[PDB]
Amino acid sequence: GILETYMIAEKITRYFTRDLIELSGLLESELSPLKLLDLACGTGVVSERLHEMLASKAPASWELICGDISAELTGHVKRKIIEEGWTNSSARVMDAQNTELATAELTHVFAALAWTSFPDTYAALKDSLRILRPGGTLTISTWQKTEWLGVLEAAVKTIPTRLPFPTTKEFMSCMNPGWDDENYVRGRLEEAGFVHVYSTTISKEFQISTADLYKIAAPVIPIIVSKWWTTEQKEAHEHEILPALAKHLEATYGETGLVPQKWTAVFAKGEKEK
Ligand SMILES: Nc1ncnc2c1ncn2[C@@H]1O[C@H](CSCC[C@H](N)C(=O)O)[C@@H](O)[C@H]1O
Repeated sequence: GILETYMIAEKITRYFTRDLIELSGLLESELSPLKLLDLACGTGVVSERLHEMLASKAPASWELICGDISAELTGHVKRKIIEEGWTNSSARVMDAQNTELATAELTHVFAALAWTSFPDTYAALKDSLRILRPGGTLTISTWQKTEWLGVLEAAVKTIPTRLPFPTTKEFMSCMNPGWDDENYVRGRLEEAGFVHVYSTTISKEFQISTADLYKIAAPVIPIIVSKWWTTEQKEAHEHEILPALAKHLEATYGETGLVPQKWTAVFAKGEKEK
């Protein structure tokens, strides 16, 4: 049912899929037959970009699997496969920590903005390592700075009480700390047995509508409140957050309705030996 909120999110994550595919080396791979996995695919933005960037290639030269833990999202990708006529693509519900795909028969695994969500991140790395063929590549990205958070911070400041609010580091570190750091990420892939691990940081500058920024912040408010507010603060003031965000958005960005944004993700790649 939280499919409607991923529809807003995918407007942003689309800006990060091309660098993921470029980083992976897929467009210059001599591995054959190409067998790709869009792991934790959400609404399938990586799969979208794969079919665009591979448009010149013989459609029989590659196949794609899309997997997500959610059945609503998988079903969305499955309807996309059918509507767009992706005959070489299939979608299935799967757990990234234990995919039940066959050992050593993928050439590339792509996992965009997902690894921080995995409760056992090492188990997901070993599984992806297992399902890759020798010489195959795992390519991932994770958020490091997402600038909607600061717009919400400013909104919360206008609330008539000094209320706690997390910094980017405190927020990003809520689950799986360290994945917002390119050096930590590289070490984790190296410790799992990937070789030729490379890590970097990539920013995108874009504009988002005030309305879209509201819809992004709304599902995250109860999470922020539960972890950084006392229960007394939650019960006295949570109902004030959304009204103040809307008020702050229009007063600050209402002339054009556009919010300039700069988000940064770490990207990383690792290879299975041989
Ligand atoms: N253990 C797990 N196995 C597979 N998918 C998982 C998972 N835990 C969370 N997810 C999925 O990970 C996604 C994170 S959002 C990232 C979505 C997409 N790759 C994009 O770029 O927009 C969500 O769709 C969620 O359903």
